[PDB]
Amino acid sequence: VTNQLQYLHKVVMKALWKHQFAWPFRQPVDAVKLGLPDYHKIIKQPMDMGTIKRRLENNYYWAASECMQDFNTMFTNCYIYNKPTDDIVLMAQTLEKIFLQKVASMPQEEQE
Amino acid sequence: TNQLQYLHKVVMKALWKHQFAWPFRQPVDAVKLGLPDYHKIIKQPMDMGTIKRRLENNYYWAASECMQDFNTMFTNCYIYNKPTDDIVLMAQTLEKIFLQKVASMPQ
Ligand SMILES: CC(=O)N1c2ccccc2CC[C@@H]1C
Ligand SMILES: CC(=O)N1c2ccccc2CC[C@@H]1C
Repeated sequence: VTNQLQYLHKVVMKALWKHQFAWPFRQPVDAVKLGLPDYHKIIKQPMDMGTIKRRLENNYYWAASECMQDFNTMFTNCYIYNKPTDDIVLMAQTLEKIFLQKVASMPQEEQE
Repeated sequence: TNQLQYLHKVVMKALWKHQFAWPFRQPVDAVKLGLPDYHKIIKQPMDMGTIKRRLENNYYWAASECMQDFNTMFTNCYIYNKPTDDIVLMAQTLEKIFLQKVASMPQ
């Protein structure tokens, strides 16, 4: 438990989890359900806000930057795999802007 | 602001001198690269040279605005290029550093 991780849980995750574009991101991409047999050939580290939220709730992370990298991986996976014109990309872009806006006000020094 | 000074002198300086940074220091030249669909796909081009100039001319009102530009630069890369292109790996490496440095930005 640190100040920055607390910020990431109470402010960042909170804002993103409840967002109207969040639903595709709340649980891992299900390649069988979506009919996407190449998903795991292209994305090697899948990530989603369910996993991140669980990690925050279970004090999995040692540094804020580790949680931040998971958010970033989640978004990057989306941009890499999907077509440029897919709606999911716009949804990801919207959530990521909120992520960055919030991260701009995160406590600067990690103190346990 | 203090934050924009940090993005200029600590964050951008670190990214700029990185060994994977050269493709990102100026706008994508679609003519020179022979990529006639680049601008049909990427509608908001961005690069660190534009960001640096914006930091130097007091263009940004807040740190958040400048962070969005970095993000757009990286997202453009992921969206346009093939998943297996080296440039994607290069962007990912630089993006990690960006976020690492951003976490220590003055509040
Ligand atoms: C989050 C994501 O990238 N996807 C996703 C995840 C859940 C629901 C729909 C979609 C659209 C396709 C794509 C594989
Ligand atoms: C930065 C970037 O995305 N590109 C770029 C920019 C400069 C030099 C090479 C490359 C590889 C293709 C791609 C269009």
